[PDB]
Amino acid sequence: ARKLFTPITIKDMTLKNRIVMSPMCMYSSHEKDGKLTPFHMAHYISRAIGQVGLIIVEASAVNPQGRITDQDLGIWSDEHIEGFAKLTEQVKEQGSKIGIQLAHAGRKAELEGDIFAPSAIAFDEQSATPVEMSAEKVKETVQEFKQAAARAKEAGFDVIEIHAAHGYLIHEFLSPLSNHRTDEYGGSPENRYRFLREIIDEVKQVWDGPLFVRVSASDYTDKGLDIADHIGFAKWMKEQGVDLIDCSSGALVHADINVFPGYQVSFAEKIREQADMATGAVGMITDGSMAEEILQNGRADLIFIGRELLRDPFFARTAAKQLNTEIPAPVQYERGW
Amino acid sequence: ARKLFTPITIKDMTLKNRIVMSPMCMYSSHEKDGKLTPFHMAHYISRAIGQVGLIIVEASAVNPQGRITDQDLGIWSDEHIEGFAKLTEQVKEQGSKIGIQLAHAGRKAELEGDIFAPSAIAFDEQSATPVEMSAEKVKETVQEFKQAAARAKEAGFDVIEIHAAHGYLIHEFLSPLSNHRTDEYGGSPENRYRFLREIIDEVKQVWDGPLFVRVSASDYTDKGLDIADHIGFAKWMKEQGVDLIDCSSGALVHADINVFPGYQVSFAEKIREQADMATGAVGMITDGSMAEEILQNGRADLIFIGRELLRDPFFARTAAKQLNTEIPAPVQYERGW
Amino acid sequence: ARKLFTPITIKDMTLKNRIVMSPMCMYSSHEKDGKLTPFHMAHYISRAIGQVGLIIVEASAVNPQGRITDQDLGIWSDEHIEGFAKLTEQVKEQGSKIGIQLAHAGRKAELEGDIFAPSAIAFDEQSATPVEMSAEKVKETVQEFKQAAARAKEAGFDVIEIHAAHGYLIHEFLSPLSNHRTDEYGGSPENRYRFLREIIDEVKQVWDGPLFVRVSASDYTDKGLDIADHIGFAKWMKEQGVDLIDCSSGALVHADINVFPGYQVSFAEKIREQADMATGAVGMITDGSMAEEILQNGRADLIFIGRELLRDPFFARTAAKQLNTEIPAPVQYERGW
Amino acid sequence: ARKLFTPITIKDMTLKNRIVMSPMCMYSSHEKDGKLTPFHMAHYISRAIGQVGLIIVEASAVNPQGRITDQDLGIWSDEHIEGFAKLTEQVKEQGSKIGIQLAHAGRKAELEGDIFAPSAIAFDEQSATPVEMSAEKVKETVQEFKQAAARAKEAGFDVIEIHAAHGYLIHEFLSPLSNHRTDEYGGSPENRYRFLREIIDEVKQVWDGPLFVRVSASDYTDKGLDIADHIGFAKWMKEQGVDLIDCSSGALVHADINVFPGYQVSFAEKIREQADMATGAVGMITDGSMAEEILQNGRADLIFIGRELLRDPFFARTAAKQLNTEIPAPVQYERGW
Ligand SMILES: Cc1cc2nc3c(=O)[nH]c(=O)nc-3n(C[C@H](O)[C@H](O)[C@H](O)COP(=O)(O)O)c2cc1C
Ligand SMILES: Cc1cc2nc3c(=O)[nH]c(=O)nc-3n(C[C@H](O)[C@H](O)[C@H](O)COP(=O)(O)O)c2cc1C
Ligand SMILES: Cc1cc2nc3c(=O)[nH]c(=O)nc-3n(C[C@H](O)[C@H](O)[C@H](O)COP(=O)(O)O)c2cc1C
Ligand SMILES: Cc1cc2nc3c(=O)[nH]c(=O)nc-3n(C[C@H](O)[C@H](O)[C@H](O)COP(=O)(O)O)c2cc1C
Ligand SMILES: O=[N+]([O-])c1ccc(O)cc1
Ligand SMILES: O=[N+]([O-])c1ccc(O)cc1
Ligand SMILES: O=[N+]([O-])c1ccc(O)cc1
Ligand SMILES: O=[N+]([O-])c1ccc(O)cc1
Ligand SMILES: O=[N+]([O-])c1ccc(O)cc1
Ligand SMILES: O=[N+]([O-])c1ccc(O)cc1
Repeated sequence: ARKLFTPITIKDMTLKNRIVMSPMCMYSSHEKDGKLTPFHMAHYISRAIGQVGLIIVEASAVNPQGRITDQDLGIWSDEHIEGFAKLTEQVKEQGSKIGIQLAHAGRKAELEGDIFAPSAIAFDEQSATPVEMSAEKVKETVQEFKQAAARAKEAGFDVIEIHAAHGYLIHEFLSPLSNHRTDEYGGSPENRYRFLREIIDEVKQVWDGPLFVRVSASDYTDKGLDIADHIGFAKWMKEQGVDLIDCSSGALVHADINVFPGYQVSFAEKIREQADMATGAVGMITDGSMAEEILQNGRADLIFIGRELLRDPFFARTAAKQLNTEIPAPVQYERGW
Repeated sequence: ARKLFTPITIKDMTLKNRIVMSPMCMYSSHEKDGKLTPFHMAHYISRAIGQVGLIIVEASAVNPQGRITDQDLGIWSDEHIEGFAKLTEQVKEQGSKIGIQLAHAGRKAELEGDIFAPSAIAFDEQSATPVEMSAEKVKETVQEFKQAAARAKEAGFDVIEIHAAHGYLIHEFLSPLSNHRTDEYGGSPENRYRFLREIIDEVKQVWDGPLFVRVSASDYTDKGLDIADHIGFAKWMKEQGVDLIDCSSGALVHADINVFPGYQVSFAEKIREQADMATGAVGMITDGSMAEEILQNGRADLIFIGRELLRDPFFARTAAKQLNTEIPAPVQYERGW
Repeated sequence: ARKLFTPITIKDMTLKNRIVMSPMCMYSSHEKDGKLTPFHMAHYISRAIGQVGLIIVEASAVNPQGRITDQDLGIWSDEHIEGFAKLTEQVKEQGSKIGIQLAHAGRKAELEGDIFAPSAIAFDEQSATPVEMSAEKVKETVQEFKQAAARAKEAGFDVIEIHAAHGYLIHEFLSPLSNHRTDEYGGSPENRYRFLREIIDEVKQVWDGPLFVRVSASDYTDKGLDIADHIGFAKWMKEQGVDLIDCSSGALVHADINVFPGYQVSFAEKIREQADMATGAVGMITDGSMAEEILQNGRADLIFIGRELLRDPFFARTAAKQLNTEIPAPVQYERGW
Repeated sequence: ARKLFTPITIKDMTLKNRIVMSPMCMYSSHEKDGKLTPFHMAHYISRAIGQVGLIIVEASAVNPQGRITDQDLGIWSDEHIEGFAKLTEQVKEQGSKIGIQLAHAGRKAELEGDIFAPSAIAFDEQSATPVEMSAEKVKETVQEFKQAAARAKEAGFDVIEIHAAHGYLIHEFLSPLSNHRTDEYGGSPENRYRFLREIIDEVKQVWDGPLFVRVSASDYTDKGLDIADHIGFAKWMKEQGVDLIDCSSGALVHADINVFPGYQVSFAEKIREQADMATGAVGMITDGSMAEEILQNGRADLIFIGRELLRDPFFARTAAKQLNTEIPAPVQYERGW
C-alpha cells in the first residue's frame, strides 16, 4: 500500500496512516472557561469518522493567562478532564488516535491584565508589552505544563505535543530576538533551551507515552534563529526522549516569508537527516501526491494537514483516490465512499 | 447570484440555500432503544457546520415494531424527546434548519415477532409474511404518527417529513401491488390513499409548520403505480396542505431500474408542473452544475443530496466553487474556505 | 455502458459517441481569401485525436460578402476544395466524422462595401444598414448554398449543417423582427420560412447525406420568435428531410438572456418531443454527468460542446472518467490515457 | 508570478515558462522513411497552442539502423529537413520554443538486420544480440550525431538534446554493465564517457545554441551506475559546455524501481547542487503544485511533463488554475480559457 496509508508505531502507539490533523484553534469556548462545546465535539469527531490517523487538538492553555484569546480551550484545571475524557473516547471509538497541544501564548496572549514573556519586549507596535517572568514564575509555569500533562493522561490522550513554535512562550525563550534574560534562562543556546528542557523532563515524570514538540524552524530574520539552530535543539530533544519534531516556521515577529506548496519541507528533511529525529511536515500540502512524495523521498515521517482538512474533512478519502488506492471507510458510509 | 444559493421561504421557515441533506439511516442506535448516540450528533452537526440549508434526520420509527432494524432511531416514546432537543438546538446553532422523517417500515421491518402491512403479502422470498392490520390497528398507527409529530414539535424540529416511499408501510397502502384490502383502506385510489390522508390530517392537528411527504413516484412494475398515479396523489396532497413532495422512486418490490445522473428528476418536474406543487429532486445529483440546471429550468425547488454528502460533508463549498460563486463559511473556517 | 459513449447512426453515417465539437469561428484565414491555414489543421485534428465523435467546422461563407469577418473560412470558390479535402482526410483518419457549417452573415457581416439582408434594418446602433436583397439576389444566394454544398461533398465532408441561427442571413428571414418583406419571402410564417425551404431543397439536389440545421430557438424579445414558432419550423424541416436540429438561441438583436448550465436544453427537449425530430443540445454543458442526464432523460440525441473543448481538447476522456467508464484512446496515447 | 511561469534564458534562448513537453515517441512514421506526417504536426502544434514553454520532439534517429522501430522519426537525411522546417516554423508561430532529441537505439533497436552496441550483450532474453561496433563505426556514429545536429540547425530548432538515457546507444557505452570494450571507448569512467565526449565536441562545431543531455541517473542494479557516477559525468559535461541535464533513470536492463510522484527528483536536485548544472526534473509530475514546489525548493530548473500532457494537452492552463494564477491564452481561445 501507499506509504501515506502505511502504519507507524511510536512508543506503543500505532497510527493506521500518516495523515495528521494539524492543531487548529477554533476560538469556540464561549463560556470563557476553557471547556469543550458541542461544536468542538462535532468538529474533531467528524475527521475521525473521516479516517484521519491522528487528530491533534488545538492549542490548549496550561494557565488561563496563557490563552491566546478568552475563547481558547484550556487544560489548566481538573474540571477540564471530564470534557476531554468524553472527546478522547469518541474519537478513538471512530478509529483514530488523539493528541493534545499543550500551550502558553506568552507575549502574544490577547487578554486583559498582565501577560508574560521571558523579556519585556512587545510582539509588534499593536501589542501590549509583556511582564518579564520572575524565576519563580518560570518554574511555576514548568510545573503547569507537568500538571497539564497529568490531566491529559487521565483524560485519555494518546499523544502530547508541546507547543514551542509560532512566537508563543517557549519559542520566545528559544530565540535571541525575544529573550534578553540575564539569568539561567537566557544567553547561550543552552540557557535559552533550558525552559524547554525542564518542561520535557518534568512532563516525562508523569507521562511515558508519545511526546511531540512543534517548533518554528526559522525566524526568517537577521540575528534570529535559523535551521542550523533548530538542528542543534533537535539533537538535544532526541537525547531527552522526544519522539517527533513537528516542523513549522515563523511568527516570532513579522517577517517576509516566501510561501508556496511544501515551503517548510526542507526543515523537516534537514532535521530528520541531521538529528536522526522523526519529523512531521506541514505547510501548504493539499493533495495525496505531494504527501506521498514527501514520505517516499524520505523528507518526513508524518504529514500534517491543516487548511485542506477545513475544506475537506474527508481528505483521507480524496488522497486515496488521487493515489489510485483503497482504504477502509467508516462503516456507516460504506454505500457512499 | 446562483439559484442554488438563493434563500427560499416555506411557511414561517426560511432556508439560506436550496441544498438539502437527504434522510439516511445510520443504524447506530446500539442500545436498541431508538435513542441518539454521540456518533449521530457528530454526523449531523458536521453538515450544519458544512452549510447545508436543511438537514433531514433519518427514518425515525413511530412504533418500535415499525423500525427497519433494531438499530434505528425512534420517536415513539417521550423518552426520545430529550435527545432530539439537544440535536435540533445544535444543528440550528450552526446555521441550518432541521427536519425529521417519521416512518414505519411495515412489511420491510427486520424485527423478531409479528410485523404489519395492509395485506398479508411478503416483500420477497427472504421476508416474513406480515400480519394484515385490523382497521383498529391502522387507526392506532395513524395516532402514532400524530403522537410522533407532537414529540417532534416539542423537540424543536423545523420540518416534518412523512415517509410514504421505498416500499414501507404507507407506500404499501398506496400501491395495488401490495394493498388487496376490501375495507375503507383498500380498493379505489381514494381508499388506498386514505391512510396517508388521515396521517396528514391528524399530524396537522398538532403541527402547523412545513410538512413534506416523500414518495416513490414509480413502482417500475406492470400493474403498479406510475408517475400519472403520483401526479394524482400530489393534487390531493396539495389540497390537504402538504408543502413539498420529495420525489424518490422504487423499492416496493424488486424491479429493474435504469440509474444515471438525475434519473428521478422527471418525476419532480412533472409533479411540479401538473400538480402545482413544490418538489424536491433527488437521485445521483453530485455537483453544483446539475443542481443549478434543475432549479433554473424549473424542474424542482429543492435539491436533495444523499451519497455525495457522505463523500463530501462540505458539498456546499464544493458546489459554490464549481459555480464560480461565493458563500459564507462557518466563522471557524474562514481561513480555509 | 453510458449513453454518451454509445454509437448512433444517422443515414449512412455512424458516430462512435454522442459528443460533437460545436462550430466555432477561429478568425485565422489571414490571407483574407477564405482558405485554411496550418493553425486550422492542428486545431481541428487535435480534437479528432481527442476522440470527439463528430467535429463541425466553423461558419464557412457561401459568398465572400457573406463572411462575418475577412478572416473567416470560405467555401464560395472551387479553390477552397483542395484545402478542405486535406482536412477531412486527416480528421477521418484519426477516427472522427466531420461536418461543415454553411453560412452567410447577412446584416451582421463586418465587411467593407454593401452588405445584404431581407430588409434594410441594421443589427444595432454600431452597424451599417444592409441592402434589401432583390428577389433575384435571394435566388442567387440559394444557388450559392447549393454550390457550396456540392463543394463540401467533393471535399469529403460527412455532414452538412445549414447556419440558420445567431441573427445571420437565414435567421433574419425567419424572424418578423428583421423581415419586413412584402413579396414571396416575407409576411406569413410560411413565406418567412421560404428562403430556408429553398436552401434545403436545392442542397438536397446535390447532397443526400446527413443534413443538420442550427437554429436560434428564441429571440427572447417581444413580437419576436419563441419556442412555439420553432416547433412549427421543425415540423416543416422534418417533412423536408432534415435529420437533426442543432438548438441554440438568441443573437438576432440584443436581449437579456439568463445563462446557466443547460440553459438551452428545454428547446432541444421540446422540439424533440413535439416535432419528433432528433436534436442537438448545446449551451454551458461542461461535464459528462450533465451530458449523460440529457441523453438518458430523452432531452436530446447529440451533445454539442463548445467552450469546454477549447479548455480541454480531450473532454471525451475527462467525461469518461467522470462517468466511471472506459473508452478507446488514440493508439499513440495508450500509455497516458 | 509563480516560478513555474517565470522565464529563463539559456544561450540567447528565452523560455516563457518552465513547462517542457518531455520527448515521447509516437511510432507514427508509417512510410518507414522517418518523415513527419499530419498526425505529428497536430500532435506537437496543439501543445504549442496549449502554451507549453518548450516542446522537445521525440527520439529522432541519426542513422536508420538506430531507430527503435521502423515507424520512428529520423534526421539522418537532408530529405528530413523540409518537414522539420515546417514544424519548427508552426510551433514557434504559436508561441513556443522547440527542440529535438537526437538518438540511436543501440541494442534496443527493434529492426531487422544487424543492430549495434558497444559490446555484444543482449538487452534481455527476448532481444537479439547486437554486433560490437568497430572503432571505425563508433567514429562514424559520432559524425552522424554531428551531421544530424547540422540538419537540426538548418531546420530551425531552438534546442538540441542528446539522448544518453534509457538503455540506448550512448547509455550503453556509459555503463559497465553493458560496456566491456577493451579499446579507447571502454574501461575507466573516462573511456566509458569518451563516446559522449566526442559527440558533444563535434556537435559544438556546427551548433552553438542550447545543448541538453538526457541521462538515466541510475541503473538501480548492483555494479551498475548510480547517482554518484552521474554527478561525475555531469561535472565533465559542464566543462564541455552542456547547458542542462535532463534527469531520468533506468531502462539499461530490467530492474526493480519504486515508482511514485517525484521519484526521480532527488537525481535532479543532487546533480544541480553538486555539479552546479541546471537540471530538468521528470517522472510522475502531474500537477502545478508539485511543479512549483520542485522549482521553489531549488530541486530543478525546468519541469518536464510527459504522460500528463498526453491526458491534458493544455496542462499549462490547468496548472495555472491550480496555482491560482493567470497566464496568456492563445488568441483564438480567449473566450474559453
Ligand atoms: C484557523 C487556524 C488555526 C490554527 N491554530 C493552530 C494551533 O492551535 N496550533 C498550531 O501549532 N498551529 C495552528 N495553526 C497553524 C496550522 O496548524 C498549520 O501548521 C498551518 O496552517 C500550515 O498548514 P496548512 O497549509 O496545511 O494549513 C492554525 C491555522 C489556522 C488557519
Ligand atoms: C446508507 C443510506 C441510508 C438511507 N436511508 C434513508 C432513509 O432513512 N430515508 C429515505 O427516505 N431514504 C434513505 N436513503 C435514500 C437516500 O435518501 C437518497 O434518496 C438516495 O440515496 C438517492 O440519492 P443520492 O444519489 O443523492 O444518494 C438512504 C441511502 C443510503 C445510501
Ligand atoms: C470563439 C467562438 C466562436 C464561435 N463560432 C461559432 C460559429 O462559427 N458557428 C455557430 O453556430 N456557433 C458559434 N459559436 C457558438 C458555439 O458553437 C456554442 O453554440 C456556444 O458557445 C454555446 O456552447 P458552449 O457553452 O458549449 O460554448 C462560437 C463560440 C465561441 C466562444
Ligand atoms: C508513449 C511514450 C513515449 C516516450 N518516448 C520517449 C522518447 O522518445 N525519449 C525520451 O527520452 N523519453 C521518452 N519517454 C519517457 C518520457 O519522456 C518521460 O520521461 C517519462 O514518461 C516520465 O515522465 P511522466 O511521468 O511525466 O510521463 C516516453 C514515454 C511514453 C509513455
Ligand atoms: O489562530 N491562529 O491562527 C493560530 C493559533 C495558534 C497557532 O500556533 C498558530 C495560529
Ligand atoms: O457533535 N458531537 O459529536 C457531540 C455533541 C454533543 C455531545 O454531548 C457529544 C458529541
Ligand atoms: O438503509 N437504507 O438503505 C434505506 C433506509 C430507508 C429508506 O427510505 C431507503 C433506504
Ligand atoms: O497541424 N497540423 O495538423 C497540420 C499542419 C500542416 C499540414 O500540412 C497538415 C496538418
Ligand atoms: O465569433 N463568434 O463569436 C460567433 C460566430 C458565429 C456564430 O454563429 C456565433 C458566434
Ligand atoms: O516508446 N517508449 O516507451 C520510449 C521511447 C524512447 C525512450 O527513450 C523511452 C521510452
